[PDB]
Amino acid sequence: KELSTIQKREKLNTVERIGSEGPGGAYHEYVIKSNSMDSQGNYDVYETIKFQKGARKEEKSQHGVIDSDLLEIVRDRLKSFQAGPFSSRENACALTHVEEALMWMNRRVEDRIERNVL
Amino acid sequence: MKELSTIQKREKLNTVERIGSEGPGGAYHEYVIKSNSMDSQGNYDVYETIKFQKGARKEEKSQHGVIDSDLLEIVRDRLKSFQAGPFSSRENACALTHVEEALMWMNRRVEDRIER
Repeated sequence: KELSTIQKREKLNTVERIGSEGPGGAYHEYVIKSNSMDSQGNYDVYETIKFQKGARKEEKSQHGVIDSDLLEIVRDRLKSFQAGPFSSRENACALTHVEEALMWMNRRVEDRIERNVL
Repeated sequence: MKELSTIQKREKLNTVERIGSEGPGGAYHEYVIKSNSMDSQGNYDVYETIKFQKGARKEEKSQHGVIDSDLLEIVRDRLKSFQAGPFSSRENACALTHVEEALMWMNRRVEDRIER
């Protein structure tokens, strides 16, 4: 259930899926946890991320984040890094790719909105 | 304003907001994802805080948390599942490739630091 990541060496955290497959075959809960233990033996980092699973207006749905929410956080951090003294060509390419991913994901949302008004 | 200007403008489910101050590099290290909807008592349907690693993991004074590639790996895995199921689309195939190339560019900064 643990993710095989692009980065292979000196990973601060691991990522794993929680639960089963839901709508579209996707997992809707993830855990980011550290590979480091503190003095007591607990995780230095343990963070859960629950995704929206169904329409927000339906009270029976699981309410949570969506994927563009996560990319927008990373987009904002890469923009702050690129405007600061630590800017680099690597993070400029990563920023451009993150934004083009965000733009592709918004295509279906906008098309669906245009269909619903008509 | 702490609220983010996102690529999506209409029918946004959640608002993303910067928490705290700028730190290393001028970047914020804590974010809140909160719903644009509430119950009758004023409670947010969604209120998720995301803390980023600030400072070396080996230092006890540092803020321990997630890193950016962790969040992209989650989105990467989601898009891979969606692309294997009934919601597969050319749009998500393009978004997936862009997400993985962003991840590869970030890893290049890491592998270069390992060498140096």
